[PDB]
Amino acid sequence: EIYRFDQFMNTDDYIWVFNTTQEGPKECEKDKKHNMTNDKIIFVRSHQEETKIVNETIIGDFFHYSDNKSVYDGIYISGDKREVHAEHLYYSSEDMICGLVQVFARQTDAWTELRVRGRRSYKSLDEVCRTQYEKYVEAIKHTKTSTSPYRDDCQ
Ligand SMILES: [Cl-]
Repeated sequence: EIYRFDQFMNTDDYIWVFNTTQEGPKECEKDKKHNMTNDKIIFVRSHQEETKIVNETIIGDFFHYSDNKSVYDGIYISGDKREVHAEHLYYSSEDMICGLVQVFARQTDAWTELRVRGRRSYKSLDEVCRTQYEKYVEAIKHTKTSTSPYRDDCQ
C-alpha cells in the first residue's frame, strides 16, 4: 500500500538504475547515501563516461507526493545535472531491495526508473516490481524506450 522513499534510501549500499525510460541515460547510474535526517538526505549520484566516474552531490527534501501526509513518497532534488526536480516512489518491495521511481525533470520531462539496492541478478528481483515495470514498458514502447544503464563491470 505504502512506499516510504525515506526508508527506501535508508541504506549504506549503492542503489543502481537497472532500467530507465529516460531518453539519454548515462551508464552506471547509482546513488550512495552520505547522511540523512528525518526530512532530508544528502547522497551522491554518479554515472560513468566510458572509464571515468562522475559524482554529483544531491540535496533531497522528502515530501508528500500523494494526499497521504503520513508517508514520505516524494523527494525534491537539487544538484542533478539532468535537471531532475522531483522523484516519486510509486512501488517498493517489502524488503525495499527493488523500487519503481517516477522522475520529473526540467519543466515537462518525466521518465521511470527501476532502482535496485545492491548488485544482484534481474531475475532475483521482486516479481511485482519486475512485472509492473515490464507491463508499463511494453505499453509505451511505440514512443518511449526502456534501456539498462547498468553493466556488471560498472565501478
Ligand atoms: Cl527523457
